[PDB]
Amino acid sequence: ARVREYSRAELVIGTLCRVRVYSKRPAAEVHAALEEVFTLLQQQEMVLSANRDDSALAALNAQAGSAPVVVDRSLYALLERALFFAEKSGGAFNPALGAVVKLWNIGFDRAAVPDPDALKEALTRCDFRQVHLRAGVSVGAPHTVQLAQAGMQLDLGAIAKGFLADKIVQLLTAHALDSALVDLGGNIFALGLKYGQRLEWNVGIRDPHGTGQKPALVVSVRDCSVVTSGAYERFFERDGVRYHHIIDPVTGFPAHTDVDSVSIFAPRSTDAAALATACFVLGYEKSCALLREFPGVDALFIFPDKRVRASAGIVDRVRVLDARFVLER
Ligand SMILES: Nc1ncnc2c1ncn2[C@@H]1O[C@H](CO)[C@@H](O)[C@H]1O
Ligand SMILES: [Mg+2]
Repeated sequence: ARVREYSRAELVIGTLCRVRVYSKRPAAEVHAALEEVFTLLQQQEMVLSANRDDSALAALNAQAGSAPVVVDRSLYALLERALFFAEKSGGAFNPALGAVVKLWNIGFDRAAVPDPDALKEALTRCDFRQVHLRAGVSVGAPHTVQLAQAGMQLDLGAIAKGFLADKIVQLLTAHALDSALVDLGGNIFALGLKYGQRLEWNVGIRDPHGTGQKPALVVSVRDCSVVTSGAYERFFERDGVRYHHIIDPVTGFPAHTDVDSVSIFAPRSTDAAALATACFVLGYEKSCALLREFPGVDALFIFPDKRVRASAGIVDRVRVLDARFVLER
């Protein structure tokens, strides 16, 4: 039986999604797995999207201020995990920020900053503590979500790709695959080892102010997600000012922070995504404080002066490719 390398890529969930596999299984088995990966990505686009009218999430948001809504266990568990990171991060990551994000999403489309009072009003409808998850304990009992605050809206944009990367890894494993690189719009999961000999996957992290083509550094990892938050992934400009996609929930404006990017290395991409978002909002010192709560996670920060700091679990695995950057040790 020979090793073969495969990849497949499609535009889906608003972005380029690519999966690379090494396997000695029959090629028909790998093809079947990849078929299911990309079918899943189409199906979940219709469950999780905050910017479509027909999604399960859109339906949930339509019942804000009303009765509990039944959801499948997958969505329920994702919402539980999101609320866990909201609480741990003091709301720096907030999955109920839709009232504010939607004002900014139209701003992006129109290259215009939302209004002062409107934004102030929207912030009154973002209390994630008013998202009530309840699930009975008896056989077959439903899972429910209630949005208690009138006009509050869930937005899982910061974590949807991480969730889908974890679902993809679980699907690959279900198909007896153990070597893959999952890349959903830049949210990475490195499953197992690649082949050259078996070697770690070398995950690239971009120059925050670069074109994105080439990585500024790489980190060698196994069985790890790598998710990076940076202003650069999505912004608009108006009258000399850049407004990026990661909102500070205290201000209702794009976060003003002391790092250019934060990359989180975690066993679960869902977790890495939530934590990367929180850490970008919190800034470096408070991020270090939060991350001490999660010993199984590593982090790499790129500062505006091109210094790079990485935690102990990964620092020896970092290789700088763009010599303008310096890895502090
Ligand atoms: N502080 C935040 N916490 C959670 N999600 C956010 C936050 N700011 C923006 N978002 C959402 O996550 C996306 C950025 O990853 C945004 O497009 C928006 O949907
Ligand atoms: Mg700040």
